[PDB]
Amino acid sequence: VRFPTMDEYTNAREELIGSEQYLRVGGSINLNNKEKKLNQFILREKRAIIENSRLNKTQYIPAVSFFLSKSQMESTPIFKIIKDMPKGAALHLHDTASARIDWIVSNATYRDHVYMCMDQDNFVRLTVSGTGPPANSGCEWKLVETERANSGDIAAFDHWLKSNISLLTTDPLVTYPSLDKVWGRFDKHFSQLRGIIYHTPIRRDYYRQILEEFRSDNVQYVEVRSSLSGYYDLDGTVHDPEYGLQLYKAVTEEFVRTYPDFSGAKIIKSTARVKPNTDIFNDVKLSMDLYKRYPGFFLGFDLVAQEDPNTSLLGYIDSLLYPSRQNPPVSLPYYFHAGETNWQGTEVDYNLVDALLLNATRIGHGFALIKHPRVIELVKSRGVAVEVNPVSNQLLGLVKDLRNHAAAPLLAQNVPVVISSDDPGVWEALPMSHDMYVAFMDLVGEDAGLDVLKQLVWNSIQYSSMNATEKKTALKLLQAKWNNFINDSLIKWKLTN
Amino acid sequence: RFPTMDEYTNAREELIGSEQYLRVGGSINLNNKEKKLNQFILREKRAIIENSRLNKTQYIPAVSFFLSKSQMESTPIFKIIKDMPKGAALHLHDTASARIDWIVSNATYRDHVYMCMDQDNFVRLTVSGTGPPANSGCEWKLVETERANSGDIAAFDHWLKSNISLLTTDPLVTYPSLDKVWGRFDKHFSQLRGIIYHTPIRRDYYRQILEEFRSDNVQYVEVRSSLSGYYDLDGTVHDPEYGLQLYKAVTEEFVRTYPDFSGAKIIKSTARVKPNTDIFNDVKLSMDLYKRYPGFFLGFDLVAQEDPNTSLLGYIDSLLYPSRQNPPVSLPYYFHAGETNWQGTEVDYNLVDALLLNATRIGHGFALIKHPRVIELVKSRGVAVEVNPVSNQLLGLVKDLRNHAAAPLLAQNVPVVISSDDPGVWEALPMSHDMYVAFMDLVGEDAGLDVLKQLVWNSIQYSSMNATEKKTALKLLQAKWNNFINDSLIKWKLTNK
Ligand SMILES: OC[C@H]1O[C@@H](n2cnc3c2N=CNC[C@H]3O)C[C@@H]1O
Ligand SMILES: OC[C@H]1O[C@@H](n2cnc3c2N=CNC[C@H]3O)C[C@@H]1O
Ligand SMILES: *[C@@H]1O[C@H](CO)[C@@H](O)[C@H](O)[C@H]1NC(C)=O
Ligand SMILES: *[C@@H]1O[C@H](CO)[C@@H](O)[C@H](O)[C@H]1NC(C)=O
Ligand SMILES: *[C@@H]1O[C@H](CO)[C@@H](O)[C@H](O)[C@H]1NC(C)=O
Ligand SMILES: *[C@@H]1O[C@H](CO)[C@@H](O)[C@H](O)[C@H]1NC(C)=O
Ligand SMILES: *[C@@H]1O[C@H](CO)[C@@H](O)[C@H](O)[C@H]1NC(C)=O
Ligand SMILES: *[C@@H]1O[C@H](CO)[C@@H](O)[C@H](O)[C@H]1NC(C)=O
Ligand SMILES: *[C@@H]1O[C@H](CO)[C@@H](O)[C@H](O)[C@H]1NC(C)=O
Ligand SMILES: *[C@@H]1O[C@H](CO)[C@@H](O)[C@H](O)[C@H]1NC(C)=O
Ligand SMILES: [Zn+2]
Ligand SMILES: [Zn+2]
Repeated sequence: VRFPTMDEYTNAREELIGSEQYLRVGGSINLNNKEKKLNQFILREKRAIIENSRLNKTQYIPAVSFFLSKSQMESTPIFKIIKDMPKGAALHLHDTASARIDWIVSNATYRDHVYMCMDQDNFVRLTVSGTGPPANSGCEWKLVETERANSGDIAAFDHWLKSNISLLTTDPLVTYPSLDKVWGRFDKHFSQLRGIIYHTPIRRDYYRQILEEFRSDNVQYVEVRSSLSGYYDLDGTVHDPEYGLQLYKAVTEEFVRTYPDFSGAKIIKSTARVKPNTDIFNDVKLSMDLYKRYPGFFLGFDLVAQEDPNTSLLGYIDSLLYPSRQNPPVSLPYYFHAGETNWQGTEVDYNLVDALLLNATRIGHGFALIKHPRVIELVKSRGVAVEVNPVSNQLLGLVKDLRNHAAAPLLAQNVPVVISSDDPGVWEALPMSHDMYVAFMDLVGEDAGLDVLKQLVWNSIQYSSMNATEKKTALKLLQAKWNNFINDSLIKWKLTN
Repeated sequence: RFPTMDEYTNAREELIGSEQYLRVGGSINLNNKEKKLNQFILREKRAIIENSRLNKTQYIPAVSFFLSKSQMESTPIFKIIKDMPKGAALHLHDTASARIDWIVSNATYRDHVYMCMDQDNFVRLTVSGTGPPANSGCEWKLVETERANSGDIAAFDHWLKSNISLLTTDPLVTYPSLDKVWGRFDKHFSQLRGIIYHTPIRRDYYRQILEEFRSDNVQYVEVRSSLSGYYDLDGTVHDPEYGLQLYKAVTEEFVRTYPDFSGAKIIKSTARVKPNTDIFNDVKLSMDLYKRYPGFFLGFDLVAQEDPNTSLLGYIDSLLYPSRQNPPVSLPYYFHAGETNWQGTEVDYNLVDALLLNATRIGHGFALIKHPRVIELVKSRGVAVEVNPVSNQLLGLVKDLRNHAAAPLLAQNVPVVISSDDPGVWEALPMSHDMYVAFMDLVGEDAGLDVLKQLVWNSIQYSSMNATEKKTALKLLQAKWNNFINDSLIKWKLTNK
């Protein structure tokens, strides 16, 4: 008889469950006594919310649309703890989508020579023109200063601007109830801001706001996708990508010199995957040059924009292989968005295969990865971190209930993962705290606590592209931040005995 | 590494080919006729996927069954799957596996059938041969009278159907949460409980299960049944052994009539809301029926909603009782387990106990992909997972069926059988709708006839037939399969490649 007694049964059961706990993300962490006190409180809070949903038969709010869950999570102890927690790094961000829309309204649209119009789809668009109103090509441009002053209600005018630009004004899952409907709205958001946010002094100040906001959410380091290209002055001068990179380099240096508690930033060049291969070839050659001449600030290349209907990595393969085929070879690093799809066995999810054959340093999203066991092997063996952006994946149509997020089985296998926010400005998320909350509450289990948070945070520095000296310094800084957070949390939540 | 495109293509195809060989059906070698049919299926599959992807419209096979049912039935892939022999349906409930239309057109035209509207405004049906039923909570009326007085009998019969089916409206819209749709699902069983437990109706309904499944080219079924409490017009209530004997006689006569049909076996089910002392008695009952009806009575299962009710651990001394006897008794178990979006809770840990208790198959296993060690045990022991895709969508585990958690199981060749669960409740066919959505949503664009053939063979090879019965059933299946291949080549004009 295998289990003659309860003790024989529970011994076997606990060993099996415990063996899976050791295998998941953070499973090898041993919390010290202070960490255990905070962990016990977190786990009591997590069990309370889950058991109420389960036994009282009501929806699990951490997993519903961010439009509904945002205000609810923010009043809770687990959220407040994650808010205070050092996040380490945000490794997957876009430079025109990572600061507050409120700043675009309150700062950028109060500058001289800013114009607005309503397009044929009934969305506001903003731009800058130093030579009077722009040509009225399908849009009647009006000076924002004049429109605001004549609105009859300035605060309502500014609120309307924000409401017309944000994807969280209504619930995207209701208003745009399909992948291509919500991607139409997402694409529209960037068209709305494209004019104003590519004006050079506004772009410079918006990037600085990214750094300020991320530091304020206790993020010490960022790596940012940027097109780098087309920043324009009041007189119409258009700058080249190298200038855009130098501009970001100077903003970053000033910021780190001001704030020694912040590790810094590095940049990935991005190009939209709607362009012809001749354009991508030029951008790959550009990236080769910037990688050689700006090492340790310029990281490499990525292809962005909607993955399902547009060009595959294989569609660009001659350009993407070109650096490795040079004599001598040049190893241009790649950070491909890849597998951001519900499709299986198609050209889209097979981008994951090409991303690994091209030696990607990290993979963006990887939502389809759990359907690809041989790709998982390569991701684990090579230490290619998957950048998991849970709010983005829900709002942009990959999943509804976040407990169905395809990264949960990756985390259970200890696939290397970093959490990031992607485009937090677009849908009014915080730099990291909202995404870290949904990952913690939806993508791991009821009995997964502070060890999971600690591992994800450390992962974001370990799988950053900092060099050895930078990374050693950043990890010492993170450890100091972590110790302060543990001590502060015990006092705040009255857990010291 | 890739000086030319040939070397790049070879590594790409090696990796992709490795995954195709690993997944369900990857080792099958199709003969030349099967290859012709496979080529047409794959051409059809790519055409629908490419249209959704490139023309940016929703992928109908993956939307609510309420929307997709009428759309899929006109397509060649569905028609091929309809003609295809399915082998076996291994996960079925005996009060939910024949048409509601038969309940209306046959059962409610029998003498002594009564109806009432309950406090939630749903029709309930029952039989009373000893006067009208007592008006406890609702006012019972003779259906014969209500129908004759309706002034539109067609509309009256259609109203009965509409008031009982869960597909009258889209359950994802009308009952938009787990516990709302489970409320509706529970209500369905209450609506029919009285009438479907009347012995002659219960006998004839079970016969209709076999007729309908045979008509959908299913040759064998294993069915969950409570067995107990069938009642006569004079009020006699029968015991579980009588119920089992009734089904056995129906099955034997059905197989006599239709030698092209392999037959049926029965699993005793009990709802997991009862006290442990009652489950103990049902285990003892099952031990006795297993001993005295070997080869017709299979074992035991716990059913009803998994999340808010009793866990397997909550019954563990009852479930361990057979193994603890002197000499031990191995009562086979078929647990519904892991039918949940929860992780790290008592609900998904039912999967651990199902393995420790030596379950022969696991029902649903939706949470299994979150449990890497349980996956390896399921694979090494050959414990088939009964995957019920329409059920899991309608009953609230997933919205887009491409996020179904069995897709990553199939990609690793976890042993899986497709079944329909409760096809009569929501107007599905015995197997063809579930096999279509499995084929279109749970495997990839490049997965063809080999996946279908493997799933069909799996349903016999992981059935509870003994080895001799399996050989006989596979001979019959092979003959059906060969006829299906030849017929399909003629029907779809494929004979000349
Ligand atoms: O100007 C920014 C560019 O980046 C795209 N972009 C911004 N966020 C994402 C993008 N692209 C792909 N996947 C979804 C998400 O991760 C939009 C635009 O082309
Ligand atoms: O009388 C039939 C019983 O079976 C349950 N039942 C029927 N179908 C299912 C059930 N239980 C659990 N999971 C969903 C699905 O697989 C309902 C009722 O208690
Ligand atoms: C269910 O809700 C009630 C209040 O409505 C509360 O008393 C009880 O604790 C809840 N149960 C759980 C397990 O949260
Ligand atoms: C906008 O930001 C700039 C740069 O930080 C600052 O100088 C300017 O005063 C701001 N505008 C307003 C209205 O605060
Ligand atoms: C944007 O503003 C216009 C004009 O007020 C309004 O009609 C439209 O609904 C708004 N769109 C969104 C998405 O808020
Ligand atoms: C990828 O990296 C491997 C290991 O360093 C190297 O040998 C190979 O040439 C690289 N391939 C490409 C295409 O860059
Ligand atoms: C998209 O639709 C058009 C007709 O509207 C059709 O001709 C075309 O082939 C479709 N594209 C695909 C890839 O199916
Ligand atoms: C109902 O089924 C029974 C048994 O199969 C049959 O005798 C009877 O004719 C049927 N009733 C109707 C109305 O078809
Ligand atoms: C059932 O019938 C009643 C009475 O006609 C009707 O009001 C109710 O909406 C129906 N319910 C469903 C779920 O169809
Ligand atoms: C499970 O099966 C194994 C192998 O047949 C057997 O040794 C063991 O006793 C069984 N365990 C239980 C709990 O029935
Ligand atoms: Zn992105
Ligand atoms: Zn079931």
